[PDB]
Amino acid sequence: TTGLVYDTLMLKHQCTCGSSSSHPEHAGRIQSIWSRLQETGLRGKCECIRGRKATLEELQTVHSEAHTLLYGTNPANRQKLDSKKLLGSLASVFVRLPCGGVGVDSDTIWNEVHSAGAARLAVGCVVELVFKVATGELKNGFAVVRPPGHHAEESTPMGFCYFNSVAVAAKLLQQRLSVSKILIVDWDVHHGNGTQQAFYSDPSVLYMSLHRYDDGNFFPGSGAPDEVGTGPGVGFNVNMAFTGGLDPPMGDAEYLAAFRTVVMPIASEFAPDVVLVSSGFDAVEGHPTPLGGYNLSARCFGYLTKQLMGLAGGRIVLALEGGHDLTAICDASEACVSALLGNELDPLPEKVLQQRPNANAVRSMEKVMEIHSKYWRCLQ
Ligand SMILES: O=C(NO)[C@]1(F)[C@H](c2ccccc2)[C@H]1c1ccc(-c2ncc(F)cn2)cc1
Ligand code: NA
Ligand SMILES: [Zn+2]
Ligand SMILES: [Zn+2]
Repeated sequence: TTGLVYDTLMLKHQCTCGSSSSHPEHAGRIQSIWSRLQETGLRGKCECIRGRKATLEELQTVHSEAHTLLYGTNPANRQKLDSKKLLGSLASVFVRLPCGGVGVDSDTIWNEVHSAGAARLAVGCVVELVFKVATGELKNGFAVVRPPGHHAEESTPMGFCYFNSVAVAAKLLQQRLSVSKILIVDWDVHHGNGTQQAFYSDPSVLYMSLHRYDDGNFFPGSGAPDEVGTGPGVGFNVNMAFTGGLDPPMGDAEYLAAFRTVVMPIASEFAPDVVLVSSGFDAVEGHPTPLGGYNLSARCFGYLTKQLMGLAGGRIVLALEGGHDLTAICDASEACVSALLGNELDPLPEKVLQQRPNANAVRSMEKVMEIHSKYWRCLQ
């Protein structure tokens, strides 16, 4: 049976200015996905679990103690709990934003009453779901959560992220069940800079990212194809970095190709016990630059899910990251759950199945395959 998780206290992460219309990562996002799964009957066919807030201890598997105190507590307990006096002056952190609200940098918001609780709830939800899949309690699942995580570095918050939920889920799986091999696939359009960092030296976790890279001119700017890992982790960080811009913009045929020639042969060789997916939906059409630029169809994500379900005995869990256009994220989310339930998938266009991938995608896929041919039997 297939699990879902969702909680309305994540709807309170909102800017103090009062109008969410100044901010792309908005409460409406998870809210609309949720009703789409309800009215299409997909939700009623899933186990809906009670999520919780993550502990500071759990958060500290990935993030510094300082960072966890800062972004994980309300003002009163922040001071009470910081007995080590790790934090400096809050005046050094908070900025005012153009919209009139309080920020942490030039565009990441902070609600001193609600953001800490919502962020820990995002991590806690994903953890619970993941642990249910790893222990045989469920087959698979989808985490409908916010704020997002994959940009959240050890002690630095960016791109509307504060705590890398997926990275935390992974560490706990290692620490508390000793899961020997985990795959993290990240298909959000942006590189998952945080996740890469959290496992760069760790060969028990394979991080595979499909993103728009463009000579590092696209947010966050990280994730180049030769960033292959360090130490024992060499080979176990794979950046399927697309380049050459929108000439043309990348689509279903380019991604399906990437999956066939790059992602799945490495995934299969690696042979993991649990697949985790940073499931962002900004690669779907309707996401103008810098938000996206690509022209994938929400349907395609159903098919990508189904390829990954073939790995790890079916032990797969997906967790929301980016995605903005409501129709786009709602269509894509429906596709993913639908695949996860074992349903027959809404078909792809005949033109798309027959299309050869554009030149820039082939140039991009070649670079990767030459770089990683050193580390994997399947590409040599
Ligand atoms: O998709 C994302 N991450 O995977 C984002 F970071 C954030 C987003 C998340 C969810 C909904 C809507 C948006 C979008 C994003 C993309 C680019 C920037 C950015 N920031 C600074 C800059 F100079 C250029 N681009 C910021 C946020
Ligand atoms: Na990515
Ligand atoms: Zn604001
Ligand atoms: Zn994104």
